[PDB]
Amino acid sequence: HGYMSFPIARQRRCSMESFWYPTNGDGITDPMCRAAYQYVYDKVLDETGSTTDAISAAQYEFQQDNEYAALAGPDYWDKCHITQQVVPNYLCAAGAHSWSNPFGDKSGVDISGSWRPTVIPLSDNHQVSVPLELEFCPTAVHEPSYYEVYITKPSFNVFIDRVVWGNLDLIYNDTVPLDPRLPYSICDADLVYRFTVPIPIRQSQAVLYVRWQRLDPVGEGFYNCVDINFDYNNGPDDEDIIVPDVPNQCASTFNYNEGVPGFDTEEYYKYMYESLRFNRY
Ligand SMILES: *[C@@H]1O[C@H](CO)[C@@H](O[C@@H]2O[C@H](CO)[C@@H](O[C@@H]3O[C@H](CO)[C@@H](O)[C@H](O)[C@@H]3O)[C@H](O)[C@H]2NC(C)=O)[C@H](O)[C@H]1NC(C)=O
Ligand SMILES: [Zn+2]
Repeated sequence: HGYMSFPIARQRRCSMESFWYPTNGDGITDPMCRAAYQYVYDKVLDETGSTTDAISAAQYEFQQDNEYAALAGPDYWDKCHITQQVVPNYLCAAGAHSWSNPFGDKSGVDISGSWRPTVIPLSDNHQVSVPLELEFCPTAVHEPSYYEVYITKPSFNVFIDRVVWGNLDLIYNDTVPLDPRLPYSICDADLVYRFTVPIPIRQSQAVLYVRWQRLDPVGEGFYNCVDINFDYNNGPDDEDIIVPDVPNQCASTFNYNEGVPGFDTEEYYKYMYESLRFNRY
């Protein structure tokens, strides 16, 4: 059992919110965490007609942040078994989408939208990959086990696409060492699974799908979605920097040509809404 602590798992970020009270989820500040709570709450309220069940199902989704799990059985290594029978859908819920069944309903966490990412700064804009030391926060030491990390394909759109096996690429597969936590770790466990993964860079928000799979007959696996984005450096690209190899003039602090219409002036914004008139109905 456990969850991704660095970058933080989507469901772990939600479980740090005040979801216990008020019971309708209005104490949850993050709009996507609040929508995930309210999705399961409204789903269960509409099927059973019981508010107590709606509250319990929605709370369970965030209380079980360390149990986003699925049982694969002895053939946990069989890719088609995982993709078609164990976690065929609702990947960020580890396939759990039924409140009265084992693992409940965590499908609110799998909805699309403006999930808040961990923003990773780039050291250099030509970096193809960023070696990032991932931290998995185990609430129990389960060995033998291994970790797989997937990343969404380059054109994945977090606002509208579901994370599915068809839009995920495997970037890491290894046994990871159980190590001491580094300073300022948000993991509440005493030891952690820390591992250096080369994360492919993206210009838009991506999702890492981390799978912690036990190698045993029961085959319990833990699956978490991790929202990430990349902060590019501003200015000209390093390869386009021509340096000079060889009267007193100064620029002022005056707002040059203030009042003249142009880019980012109110005229430009008003013009844009007229240019987008065919986009409104
Ligand atoms: C990540 O790496 C692990 C470790 O190499 C991969 O697990 C291994 O996967 C292979 C192929 O699915 C398994 O082989 C199969 O074993 C069964 C039983 O012995 C045999 O009947 C098959 O013919 C085949 O040889 C292998 O057992 C398994 N290893 C362990 C320790 O579980 C895993 O597939 C990799 N993940 C991805 C996404 O590729
Ligand atoms: Zn466990």
